[PDB]
Amino acid sequence: MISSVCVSSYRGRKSGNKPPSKTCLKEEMA
Repeated sequence: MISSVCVSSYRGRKSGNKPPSKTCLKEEMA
């Protein structure tokens, strides 16, 4: 996950996750 601190846990489809094909929808602070 980050800095070798966490692995990943579960896939990326928990009914609400960042999609790889759709990563351009202002996910930052507005």
